[PDB]
Amino acid sequence: TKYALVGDVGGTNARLALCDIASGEISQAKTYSGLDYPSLEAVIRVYLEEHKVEVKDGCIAIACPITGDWVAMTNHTWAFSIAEMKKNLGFSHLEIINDFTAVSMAIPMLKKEHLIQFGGAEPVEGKPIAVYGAGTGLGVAHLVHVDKRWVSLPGEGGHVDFAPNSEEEAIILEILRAEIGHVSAERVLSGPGLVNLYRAIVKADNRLPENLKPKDITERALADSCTDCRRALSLFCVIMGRFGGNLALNLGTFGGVFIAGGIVPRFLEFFKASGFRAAFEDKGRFKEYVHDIPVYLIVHDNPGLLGSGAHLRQTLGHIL
Amino acid sequence: TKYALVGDVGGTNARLALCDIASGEISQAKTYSGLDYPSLEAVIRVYLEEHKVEVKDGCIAIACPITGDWVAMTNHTWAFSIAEMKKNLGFSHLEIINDFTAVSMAIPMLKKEHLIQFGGAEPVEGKPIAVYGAGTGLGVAHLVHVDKRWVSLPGEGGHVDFAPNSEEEAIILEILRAEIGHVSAERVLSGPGLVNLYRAIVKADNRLPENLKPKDITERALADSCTDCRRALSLFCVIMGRFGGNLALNLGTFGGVFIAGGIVPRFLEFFKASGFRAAFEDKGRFKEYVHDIPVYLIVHDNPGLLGSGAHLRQTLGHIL
Repeated sequence: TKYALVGDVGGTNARLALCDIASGEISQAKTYSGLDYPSLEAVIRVYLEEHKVEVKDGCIAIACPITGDWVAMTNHTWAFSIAEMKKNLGFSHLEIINDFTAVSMAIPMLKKEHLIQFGGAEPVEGKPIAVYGAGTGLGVAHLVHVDKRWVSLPGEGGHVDFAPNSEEEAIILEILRAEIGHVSAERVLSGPGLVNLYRAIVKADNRLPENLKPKDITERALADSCTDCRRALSLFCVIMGRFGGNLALNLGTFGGVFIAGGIVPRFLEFFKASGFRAAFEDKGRFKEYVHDIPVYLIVHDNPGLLGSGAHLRQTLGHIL
Repeated sequence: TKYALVGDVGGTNARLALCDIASGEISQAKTYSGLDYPSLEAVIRVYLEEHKVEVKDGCIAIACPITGDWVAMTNHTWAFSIAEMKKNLGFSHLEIINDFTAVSMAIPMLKKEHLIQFGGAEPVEGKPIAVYGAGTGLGVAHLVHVDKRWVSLPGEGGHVDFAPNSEEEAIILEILRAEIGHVSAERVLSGPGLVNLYRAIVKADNRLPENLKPKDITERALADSCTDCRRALSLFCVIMGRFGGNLALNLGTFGGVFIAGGIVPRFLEFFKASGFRAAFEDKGRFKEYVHDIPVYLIVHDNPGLLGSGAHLRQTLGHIL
């Protein structure tokens, strides 16, 4: 006894692993470069050649929208049919889920070492949660507990309208509106978003922005070498907090609000010093509704693999 | 036991009725004036004697947060203990729920004649639902279908940041921010929200407002007798559309987006003629995500009583 395949595929890397069906324990994690292989199926075939456990069931998390049978990646060239791959492999069950789904399903098996708290009291148990993360884009998922079942609630919530909170942010909205049409939260809360803030900040003060990259905004802000970059990073943290407070109000998320890494781990200290938590509770007479809600950065390394395990196991009739 | 008792209690009136347990049909509705009675219990006994009926179960919708055994009614001499009342009546089940929650629970009982559609295709059955409603305040709730049960997910999503999408709207944002601090969606989408919009529009045009009431705003927008009021109402309709579309993205709400009637039915023709649906779909590349998602205005006469019935019938083990 007795293993299923799990997988966390994102950008150009494909990390695969084994999930113990009885326990949900993940082992034998291996990461392949998606640039070396023509498909996900041809990484799984290598992975499964080199472990010699009979696997029948698999759940792979992939950082792209999962709708029908056809899966097309966002930042890599892979695209495949779920049913074909399932048939081509030995497989009885083949679940393909979005990465934020896998992450939200990891959450109830995370322990306190897997979490860094930012304000709030303790979670109320069995109560709804929100996960978001600013990375390549802005992902959001929710999780609710209904009669022993953990039910994930996927969505495209990083694409809701950007909600400015001052004259400055408002000038940034309109600057972005004039280039790009509708301005979503993701336009400002992601890697490419941190660059949008930078450019908009410089354009509002009537200078010309350099062609900077997200790493350069971070690094020049963490250095204090550029006051445009420190303001970009600084507003990002505020915007991020406000947005997380809206998730919390919206779904009554007293189980807690979680941040999946993305770009934040790379500026933890600045993030901890930032106005994030004040922004989270900056809700007028509803400051009290969210005042005690915990926010956690998740710092577990493979919540994706964990979550796929949980999802699969729950699919196969297990109780998590 | 053929009937259960349902109710819908606000600040001045208590409405009571019988819910047929086999079918969920509501009947023999009657409204009582709160000033005429010392307690909800006393209004209940009256109703049951006048109708010469016996029940062992009840569900009452109340216009307050339900967070404990104690129901902190305004009509403060009416505040009561749920356990106390259940025991005083001889009930086997007494459910007490928030009124806006009850409206959300009506939705699976609603017939096409109770609904006015505003764009989109047919609902995907069993997929999530968002509901929101601009009355005295802005209510928001969601529903998810799990294990043949509709589960309601309450929150305070009316109190999230107002998301302006133009310079005119950002100006209204800042005018409001200068008067109170945090400007929520409710501050703009509700009856008082209309007065706020009108005041801010007048100020933005360097003029002085009158002390107008919510009903003056709608009245004069309808009659085309005030450009400020007309503009106030036009912006409400678009902002209402943008807001629903954000709910739809955020929880993947392919079951439908529903608007509870508070103020809208009073300007139904104005609303139909407005930019509502275009603003719901105005989400840049995620237009195609929400294009097929139907919006409906609920026009049932007593969706609180119907939703109270539905909640109770699921609590008793029925599938709606």
